[PDB]
Amino acid sequence: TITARHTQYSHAKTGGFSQTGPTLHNPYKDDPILDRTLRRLLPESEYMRVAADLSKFGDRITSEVEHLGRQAELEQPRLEHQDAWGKRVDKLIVCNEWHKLKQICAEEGVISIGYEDSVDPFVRRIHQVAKLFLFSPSAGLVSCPMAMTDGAVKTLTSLNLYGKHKLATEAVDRLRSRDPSKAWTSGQWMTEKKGGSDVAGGCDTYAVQIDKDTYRLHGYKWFSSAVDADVALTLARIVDSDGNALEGSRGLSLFLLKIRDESGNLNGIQMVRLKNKLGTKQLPTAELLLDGAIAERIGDQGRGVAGISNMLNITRIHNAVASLGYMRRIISLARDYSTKRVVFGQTQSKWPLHTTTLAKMEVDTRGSMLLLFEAARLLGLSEAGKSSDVEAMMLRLITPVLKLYAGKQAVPMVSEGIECFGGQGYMEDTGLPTLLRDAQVTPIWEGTTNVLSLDVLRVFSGKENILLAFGKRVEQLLGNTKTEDEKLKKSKEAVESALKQLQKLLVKASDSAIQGETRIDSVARHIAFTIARIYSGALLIDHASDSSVANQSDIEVAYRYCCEQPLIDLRWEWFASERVKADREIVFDNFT
Amino acid sequence: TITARHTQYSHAKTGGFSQTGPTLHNPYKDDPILDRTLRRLLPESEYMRVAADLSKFGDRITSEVEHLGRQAELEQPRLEHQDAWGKRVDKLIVCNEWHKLKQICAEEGVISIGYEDSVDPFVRRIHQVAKLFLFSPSAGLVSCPMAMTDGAVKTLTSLNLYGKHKLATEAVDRLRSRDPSKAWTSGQWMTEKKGGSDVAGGCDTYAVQIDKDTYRLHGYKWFSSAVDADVALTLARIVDSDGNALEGSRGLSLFLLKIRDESGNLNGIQMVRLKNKLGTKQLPTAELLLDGAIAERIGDQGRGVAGISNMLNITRIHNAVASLGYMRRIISLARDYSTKRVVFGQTQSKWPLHTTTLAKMEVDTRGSMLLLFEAARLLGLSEAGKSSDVEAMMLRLITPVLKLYAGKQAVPMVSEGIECFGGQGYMEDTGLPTLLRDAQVTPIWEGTTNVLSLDVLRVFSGKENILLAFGKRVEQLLGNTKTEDEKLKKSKEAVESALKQLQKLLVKASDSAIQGETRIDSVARHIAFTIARIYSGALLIDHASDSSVANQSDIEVAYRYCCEQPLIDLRWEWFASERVKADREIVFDNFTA
Amino acid sequence: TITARHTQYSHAKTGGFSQTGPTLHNPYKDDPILDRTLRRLLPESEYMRVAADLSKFGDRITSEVEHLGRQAELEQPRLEHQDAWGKRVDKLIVCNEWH
Ligand SMILES: CCCCCCCCCCC(=O)SCCNC(=O)CCNC(=O)[C@H](O)C(C)(C)COP(=O)(O)OP(=O)(O)OC[C@H]1O[C@@H](n2cnc3c(N)ncnc32)[C@H](O)[C@@H]1OP(=O)(O)O
Ligand SMILES: CCCCCCCCCCC(=O)SCCNC(=O)CCNC(=O)[C@H](O)C(C)(C)COP(=O)(O)OP(=O)(O)OC[C@H]1O[C@@H](n2cnc3c(N)ncnc32)[C@H](O)[C@@H]1OP(=O)(O)O
Ligand SMILES: Cc1cc2nc3c(=O)[nH]c(=O)nc-3n(C[C@H](O)[C@H](O)[C@H](O)COP(=O)(O)OP(=O)(O)OC[C@H]3O[C@@H](n4cnc5c(N)ncnc54)[C@H](O)[C@@H]3O)c2cc1C
Ligand SMILES: Cc1cc2nc3c(=O)[nH]c(=O)nc-3n(C[C@H](O)[C@H](O)[C@H](O)COP(=O)(O)OP(=O)(O)OC[C@H]3O[C@@H](n4cnc5c(N)ncnc54)[C@H](O)[C@@H]3O)c2cc1C
Repeated sequence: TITARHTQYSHAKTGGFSQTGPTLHNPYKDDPILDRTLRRLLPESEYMRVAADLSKFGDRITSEVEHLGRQAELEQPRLEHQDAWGKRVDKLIVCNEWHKLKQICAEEGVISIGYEDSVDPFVRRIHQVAKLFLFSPSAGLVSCPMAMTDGAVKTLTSLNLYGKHKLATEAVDRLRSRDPSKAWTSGQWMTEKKGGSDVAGGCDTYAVQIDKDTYRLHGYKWFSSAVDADVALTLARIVDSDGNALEGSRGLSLFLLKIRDESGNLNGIQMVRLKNKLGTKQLPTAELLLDGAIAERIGDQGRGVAGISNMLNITRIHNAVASLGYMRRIISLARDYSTKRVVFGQTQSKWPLHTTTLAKMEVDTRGSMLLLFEAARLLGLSEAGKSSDVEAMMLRLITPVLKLYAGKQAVPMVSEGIECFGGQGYMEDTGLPTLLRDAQVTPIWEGTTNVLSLDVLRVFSGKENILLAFGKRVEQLLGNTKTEDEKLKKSKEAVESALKQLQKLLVKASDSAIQGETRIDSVARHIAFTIARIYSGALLIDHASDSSVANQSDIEVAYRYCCEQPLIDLRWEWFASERVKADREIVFDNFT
Repeated sequence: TITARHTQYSHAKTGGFSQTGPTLHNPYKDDPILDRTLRRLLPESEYMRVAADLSKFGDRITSEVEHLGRQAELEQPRLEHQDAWGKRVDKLIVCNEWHKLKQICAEEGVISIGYEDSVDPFVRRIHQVAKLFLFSPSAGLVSCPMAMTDGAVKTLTSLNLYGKHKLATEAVDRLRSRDPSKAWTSGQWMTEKKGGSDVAGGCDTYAVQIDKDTYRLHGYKWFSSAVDADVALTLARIVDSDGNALEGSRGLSLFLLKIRDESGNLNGIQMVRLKNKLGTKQLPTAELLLDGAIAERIGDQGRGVAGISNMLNITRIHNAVASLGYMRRIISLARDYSTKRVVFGQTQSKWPLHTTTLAKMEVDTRGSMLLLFEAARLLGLSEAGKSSDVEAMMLRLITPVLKLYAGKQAVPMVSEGIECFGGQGYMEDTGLPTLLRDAQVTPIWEGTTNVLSLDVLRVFSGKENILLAFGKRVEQLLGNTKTEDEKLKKSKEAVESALKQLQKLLVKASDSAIQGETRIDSVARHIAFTIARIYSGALLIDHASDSSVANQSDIEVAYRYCCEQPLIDLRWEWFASERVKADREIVFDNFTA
Repeated sequence: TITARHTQYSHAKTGGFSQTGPTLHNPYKDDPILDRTLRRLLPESEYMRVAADLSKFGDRITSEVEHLGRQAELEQPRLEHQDAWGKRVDKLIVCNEWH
């Protein structure tokens, strides 16, 4: 008999402390302003229906969707070119959770709700955009195929193809389907190696006619996301009976195709590789080599850029939803964590420096959230056939302004947000860095900040009616100000003074006399930013001025937004042609 | 015989175009302001020696170091707890290129230059800081152990241990060695699960006396970077003969230890795991369980935090170097790409909106760069015993202001830079996203933005009149303004105005304290940023005013920095305690409690 | 207008041959001696019940189980000692197909 050795088997001791991490609360109920915004925008009976759907979905997010989106990051997509026996197969391997998320989008009507024929288009885009906002930061980038799917439905519908074109009619029905066994998603293959931003210049895919409006496509698609989708829209140059094609925009035609044939093989397509991306790693983005891909021409020949133009309001809107969802999500988690993390003897929530940093993030977020809902409201009105001329013009203006502004807010805000967790915010296993890496896609794809800033200029150039309409919309918003509150009065005076200074600069910039020494393109971003802030400020004031829903937070936020940061940051001397040569000397000093 | 089948074997055709990526040029030669700045700060003689070293190193960066740093990201460190036969070994597997980078740091005197006895201290810190600035964005995060190594040397020499204390003396000699076969690196183990910002409340490591000043450590280190290092400094609570210890800052003492013993075995340490990090993936960062780690107490008992202060400050300057390194790198790469990428029929570089966006990044980067070199200057003067009272105060003030400000500039600026490449900027296999992921460490470690803003306030709280001193420094810089250039006159009046307004605000805040309705802590970041911008502007003006080296871009940059952004953004009402209540109501609206 | 470039986009040609791999047949039906052996060992009555079960299972093997077993090799188990917040959890991660 021996001494027993049970004392020689002992788990490590590590002090017994471990920090509780942030909790994700139902994102409908927890959101500072979503429910109040919906209450103002929708009729009470619709509001009750919408809020009940959204609240229930918010519990699905916490109980199910968040975990699924996390798995889709943990088990990233792979591609196998060949099987084991020497046959080219292009096998895409995607986790089960990616598929489950797609199914959930169908069941929840993330597309459907936007087009439901029995609901007022006004109401349905507001409901839809709200639902998309709850989904996005938990979606594992299923948000991307939802965006392109909504885009596709919009494009095919606007081209008057429904009940006229067989493939387009099946696509619309299936893209809109709530049955997860039948529903489809769409991709959008526009970006090529020579350009993305510039498709008229960069697109080098050719379409050879097979029969009537059926063509075979030959080209190289440089970024093609959601290659597990069912159909795609793309652009190509039709080749004439002489073997020739046209350069530029008027050479481009729009096509619809199925990605895989009846037996699940790729339709004239090879996946050259999957991209290795900073973020959106959940999402399969491939390079595609098209060699004989069978596709149907849709819309008029030479008018493919106009054809895809139908989609820009709604794609721009989904991308802003995503920027805002990451901004809201980091704030939501950071404020929760602030109540559980003790530093210097009390929780972070109690240190005024901490709440000062978060309060400013909340102010800026709220602004752009209202801008988002203004865009949703305008889109719905346009789809109901109920827009005033001012509302139709604000739909064209707001979509690029919203996208670029929220896109440019997103990374610095998320970056600030992760720092609220200290070193933990930098740890991938927390899930927090995903928010930053994924938010960084938002100012880049579907147009960069600067490309969209130029689009804004184009919306209005030179024709002063867009700016006069913007002026009328702001005036409508400020007309409801509760000027008996000194903060809201000051806020309104600040918005008016910014809009007047904007209008004076743009009139002065358009003076025929000074075309030679003026470069409005140079200050495009400044111009777009100033629109965004004036518009968002006027919306915050209106919101705060509605006694039936506003609280004291709403007034203070309107005040801070309007009065504690510049609404306009734009000086006449920045328009000068000479300023450019000085910018170039700054940038290229000692360049080799 | 058959028809031959050569036509049936054929590579894919893919259109024939592909885009040329950006080129990294010699970063000393290609830098907009580094060489001009060294010409001004250094004596003419030292200038030549220093610039030849840096220029040569720049070719080493492009020819060798960059590729090495890239490799260290592609083959990240791994940890194996056990061998195959049931023995716990804690084997850290790091790529050959990580090791090669450390060797190059020794050979190149990235540490040594800062301490070389034959060279004037003011010169050598300028030289050292410039060299670190060239190294940092290609370093594969070898910059991190270089920071900690420099901080360790400073700490150990400041405590007057060199020539007295056995381990500290060996450590100093090895940490400074240019011999890659002998050189050492250090770590710094402060952060624990309960707190990193707050080590007084967070630290739960205990030190049990073995003999005289040698102790056994027992604790859990929650973040320990560069666990391939040879030594580390750490804090622990000394246990008295009754088995008790003191809570709070006053219970902490400083310790120096060897990470591995003479057999290469861990010294009472187990590596629990490696962190899985957003960036700095090149760097091995572990959690450490200390159970009987042998360590030597240094400095006075109870004054560990004060003892470790030189490490915090040196590492905070290195961290600013890294922030600025990422900012300059992205701008260098983006500007080169602009000459090669055609969009809408011409190169990005020809489009005014593209140059407006980059020009602003350049203006902001130059200001922080001059602040960095003013910190290097002030550090050198302090180490030479040549600091005026004002220069000593400005060293203590500038260190956290610089770190936190460049820190907070870095992610938005590198984000803007990656967008210049469009979708390609988001592709990991370009190397560009690394710059963003890595730059994101810089506002977090060695003190968050806010925590350092609070250190700025600790600076004002001792003390002597830090604000007066700051006003004196700014006026030195502004005297010799070339008021004869209209843009520089305007720039000067902008800085004076911002300084006068800050002084005024801070005077009101001291006056109102005892009422109990003022919370200067609430606005600590706004105060810190105003200091950064005032100081940076005045430096830019002084730089542009020097007609011996300044070019036209230097004047235009000073003007834009000073007159086209607010230098001060701070209002009296932000100090009020009633505003905190409003902040909470904004932040916690609908919070699920 | 330009010469079209469709001929410049073209999949690789690799000769046109590839070898067919082996086929897994119903392992009850395809086995050389299993069914003959069960016929001898089991009473005639039990034989029928047992062979129908096994034969049906054999089609389940070829249609379902084989692929599942293959997947369990392609996605091998993993162990995570700690969660992201310093708690020891010993989380075993096994593929859905194992379950
Ligand atoms: C975060 C997760 C979920 C949220 C989002 C998920 C998104 C998935 C990401 C997939 C992609 O990145 S797909 C690749 C997208 N590619 C782009 O976005 C390219 C960006 N470039 C531009 O926007 C350019 O400015 C172009 C393409 C519009 C320039 O084209 P053109 O060179 O043909 O320029 P034009 O000005 O000639 O435009 C041609 C026509 O198109 C019209 N058009 C152009 N833009 C618009 C618009 N926004 N609205 C209405 N119409 C528009 C324009 O009015 C004009 O019509 P007409 O004047 O002939 O009637
Ligand atoms: C990118 C490549 C570039 C390379 C950079 C690589 C970095 C490697 C990463 C490693 C880390 O993150 S290591 C852990 C970093 N941890 C921190 O930075 C700590 C953050 N927290 C603080 O700074 C806090 O303010 C405290 C820890 C220093 C709080 O300490 P206490 O609670 O003891 O606060 P006290 O104010 O009582 O400080 C105690 C004494 O220490 C003094 N002290 C505190 N801070 C300083 C300082 N910065 N300089 C001089 N003295 C200082 C203070 O004046 C005082 O002196 P006396 O009045 O007693 O004489
Ligand atoms: C993760 C990911 C997935 C994607 N998936 C898809 C997809 O499924 N389908 C698809 O079609 N595309 C996709 N894209 C591509 C995306 O739409 C392009 O990256 C984007 O349109 C930018 O184009 P580019 O990459 O060609 O950038 P470029 O145009 O080469 O470079 C952009 C830079 O050039 C500047 N620039 C461009 N034009 C001008 C101008 N006129 N004036 C001043 N500056 C200008 C921009 O401002 C920016 O600084 C994806 C991209 C990413 C990152
Ligand atoms: C890659 C990486 C490597 C690291 N390597 C090392 C290493 O080798 N050695 C080491 O010692 N440390 C290391 N760290 C840790 C680092 O120093 C800490 O993460 C950092 O100091 C923040 O402390 P924390 O993580 O405890 O965050 P916390 O202090 O828990 O939280 C930070 C947040 O709390 C706020 N906060 C804290 N105090 C206050 C206050 N008084 N008032 C208002 N707000 C406050 C901050 O502003 C920020 O918003 C590393 C970190 C990382 C990310």
